[PDB]
Amino acid sequence: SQFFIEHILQILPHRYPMLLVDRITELQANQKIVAYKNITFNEDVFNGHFPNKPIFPGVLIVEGMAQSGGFLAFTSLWGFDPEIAKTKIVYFMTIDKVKFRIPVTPGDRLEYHLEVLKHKGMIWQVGGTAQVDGKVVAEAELKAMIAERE
Amino acid sequence: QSQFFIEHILQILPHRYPMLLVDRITELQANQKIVAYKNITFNEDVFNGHFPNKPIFPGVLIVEGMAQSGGFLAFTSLWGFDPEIAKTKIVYFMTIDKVKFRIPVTPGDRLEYHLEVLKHKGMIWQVGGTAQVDGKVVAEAELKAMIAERE
Amino acid sequence: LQSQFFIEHILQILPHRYPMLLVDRITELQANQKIVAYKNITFNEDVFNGHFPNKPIFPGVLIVEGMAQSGGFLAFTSLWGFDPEIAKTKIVYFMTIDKVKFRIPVTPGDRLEYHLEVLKHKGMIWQVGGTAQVDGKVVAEAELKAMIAERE
Amino acid sequence: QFFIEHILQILPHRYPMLLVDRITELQANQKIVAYKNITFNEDVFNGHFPNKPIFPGVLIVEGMAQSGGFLAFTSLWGFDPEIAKTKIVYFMTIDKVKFRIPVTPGDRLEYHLEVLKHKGMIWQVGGTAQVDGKVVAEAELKAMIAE
Amino acid sequence: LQSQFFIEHILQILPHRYPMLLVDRITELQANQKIVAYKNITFNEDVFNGHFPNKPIFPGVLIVEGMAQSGGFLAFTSLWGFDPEIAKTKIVYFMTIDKVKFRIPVTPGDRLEYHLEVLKHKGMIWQVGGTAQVDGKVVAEAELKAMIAERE
Amino acid sequence: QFFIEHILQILPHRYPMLLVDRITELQANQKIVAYKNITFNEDVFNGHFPNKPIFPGVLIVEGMAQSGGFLAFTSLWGFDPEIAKTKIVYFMTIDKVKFRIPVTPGDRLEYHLEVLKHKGMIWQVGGTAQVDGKVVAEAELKAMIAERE
Ligand SMILES: O=c1cc(-c2ccc(O)cc2)oc2cc(O)cc(O)c12
Ligand SMILES: O=c1cc(-c2ccc(O)cc2)oc2cc(O)cc(O)c12
Ligand SMILES: [Cl-]
Ligand SMILES: [Cl-]
Ligand SMILES: [Cl-]
Ligand SMILES: [Cl-]
Ligand SMILES: [Cl-]
Ligand SMILES: [Cl-]
Repeated sequence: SQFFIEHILQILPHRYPMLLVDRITELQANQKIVAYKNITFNEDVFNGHFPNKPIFPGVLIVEGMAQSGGFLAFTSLWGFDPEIAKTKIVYFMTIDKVKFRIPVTPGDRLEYHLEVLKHKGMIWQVGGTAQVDGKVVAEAELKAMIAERE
Repeated sequence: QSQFFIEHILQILPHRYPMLLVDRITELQANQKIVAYKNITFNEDVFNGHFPNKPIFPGVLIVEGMAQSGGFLAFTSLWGFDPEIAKTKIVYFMTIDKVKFRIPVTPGDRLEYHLEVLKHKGMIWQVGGTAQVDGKVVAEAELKAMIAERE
Repeated sequence: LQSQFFIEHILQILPHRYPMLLVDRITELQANQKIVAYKNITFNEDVFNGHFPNKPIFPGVLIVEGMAQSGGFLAFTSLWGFDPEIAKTKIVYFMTIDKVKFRIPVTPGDRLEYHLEVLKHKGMIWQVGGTAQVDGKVVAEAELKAMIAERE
Repeated sequence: QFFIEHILQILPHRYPMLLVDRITELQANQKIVAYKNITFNEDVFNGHFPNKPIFPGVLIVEGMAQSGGFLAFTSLWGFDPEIAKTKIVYFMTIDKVKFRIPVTPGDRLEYHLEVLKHKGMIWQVGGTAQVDGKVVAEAELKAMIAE
Repeated sequence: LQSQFFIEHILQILPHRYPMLLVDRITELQANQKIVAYKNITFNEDVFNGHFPNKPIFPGVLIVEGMAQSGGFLAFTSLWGFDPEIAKTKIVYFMTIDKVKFRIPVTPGDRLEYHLEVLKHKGMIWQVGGTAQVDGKVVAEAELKAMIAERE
Repeated sequence: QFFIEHILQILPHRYPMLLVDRITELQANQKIVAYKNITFNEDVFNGHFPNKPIFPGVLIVEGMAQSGGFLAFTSLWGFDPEIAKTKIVYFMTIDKVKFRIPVTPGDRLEYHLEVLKHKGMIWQVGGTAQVDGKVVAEAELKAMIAERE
């Protein structure tokens, strides 16, 4: 059900400054994940994107959505297993149908909504939205391959 | 006004990265009250050190963000919303008292600052209040700050 | 309007700064048609601290971002030429991304070359598509639409 | 003296939140004298403040707390890196802090803490931060060592 | 012993890490004789924030450092080959630097290539000299004496 | 005696490449004593080295160069922020560098440079880096002062 930052750190190999999921609030094996990242001015990205106009990069929304899809794929296959997590990679192959509707700024709670669209063998296809305060700010479709870490 | 966004905070507070610790102001009554917040996320540089494998937003930075909330209240109460006057101001801590930390603050928390003015005279502002996550009190603090022209 | 632009020229046109300016040099530029630019990939980038420990891989989403910034440089110089005065009144906004493929991973020591062509443009709305290349091999592909908006 | 390498074996804090450089005096259950060098080459000065570098008062207090923590760790268990690696430090209270003089790059920030009261993992310390023999800050604080 | 080494191999031999690992790839290596390596220069390096604002110049002393790290890689591997287990126990300290000359500024977009050659070696003591080059032009030259020391 | 705020007005260097914190002594055309405080709370120590913080020797030499540049500039033009923005101190050569003692967090890294010779805009300086009386490094440096492009 609920996974906190300690739990996310044991499953995802991502680390600062590229770990872009703070908490998982809903997880349904093989179906869907609801997760989020808090947006704050005290992030390094905002030094350059943009000076005097802080806007969370669209591509990092898509990345945070990828990280949520990967956590869902992994936990669907093995559950919360830190030991197996160390031996796996989720390689993202394609990104499709992404639209940005509302900018994301410091003070926003950026909620990733992702569902499994297609799972066939090692290939996972996941899609959904990013939301701030019940409003769709971004949508994206993503495809990933599960493999062994080397 | 009563709601201020990061663009407005940037125009009033002299603090910048990595020491600007208020993201949004939800309410303020001039000379009286401020409610504001900072989002807590793993994607902050402090967490590299505090602590490895166990991210805990430092208590001293909760106090700092509370102080910055008081200083936004202080400036706008003195001169209103005036970025041109603001640009040459700084803020100094004078005192800190009666602080208690109750609950650890972690990534994914929305850290809400509630400050009330206890006493103010000219540039010297004494504020007290709480920091809250999900309606619970995580920290209490009393502090005195001075607004000063940069020289 | 010249065809080669260096970092000091890019600074004057793009509003992006560290750690989000991901184009180092422009090597080729045809107004309203095409741009070739590149970013040098080095271990000495903060991003590699997290992506990943002991295994530095330049993030795919940042390759796309680099392609966008290349497109936004093309878009702006096409409409205003090299004009830093007017460049300061603008910001680039991502509208859509589609058809992105990640074929080969990008690592420290790579010269990440961005090849973009204008697919459609009207006013501030620019639609570009192309590839990211390392040593003449297609490392990634993407199409994106952007808008140059008044900074307000 | 305990040097940075020894401090790293006892305190769990790391960059950019390790704010003690060297321990010059240690007396078990009594006092500690330690310092941190202040240099322009620290990331905090980018924001505090632009064009006027002033070491944050709250980080003076943090440094004092970390000094207190080192005194707490060692009075409890001595110099034992193995036990230390299990623990972290939690701030419980801060009280009676007064800042008198701004701390700036080029300053040697000296921490003087004595123990006021202690019980189990709970340590109450108080004292001053000093630059060149002058008191720049006073503080009292209570900390807890936790698994 | 190979002649080509990538970032995974450099990380296993050198103890340097961010922001002080200043070699990205080794293109040529001859034991006890020479190394050719490079570092990519990108705007996306923190060093450029302060050297200098609006005028990114790669610090000359960091060109020297990258040359030294290349030399230390050559030194270690000349003696033990590619031995990560032993590298973890050794550290190369530079004792002297001489005849440093800076000829051309190094900027974002540049491929900073280190050409080091062994002038003298007895045991743990190594004297190296050479150049940093960009586009086959010499941007810096230096001589250095290093020491293979214990890490503990 | 110059403080960081004075230093910031003369040197174009900013974070993380301004490596002088205070000027304690300055004789025009003659010498400078200056220092940089060394602390664990510096970004360089993340990689130089993990579990063993050692201030890079090339950065010691950089701090010496910055001190030597400050000496040359103020010798000619004094404390002049306006003229400073129109001038560049460009280092051409470095020679006779020796590293004797490692510099660590907690050290006050003191730079002692004298003018060896000068002719026009070409200035040669040299001296030591010292920690608590001991010589930790020596170096000679030649700089050219030029107009900001
Ligand atoms: O997005 C991910 C990327 C990777 C990854 C790790 C190493 C690579 O060389 C390439 C990709 O591993 C993962 C492992 C996971 O369990 C989950 C992920 O989302 C990822
Ligand atoms: O420090 C500087 C050094 C150089 C430089 C100039 C000539 C060289 O052979 C090597 C380096 O150019 C510069 C140009 C500037 O506009 C500013 C500088 O500080 C520098
Ligand atoms: Cl964007
Ligand atoms: Cl704390
Ligand atoms: Cl990726
Ligand atoms: Cl303060
Ligand atoms: Cl330089
Ligand atoms: Cl060194």
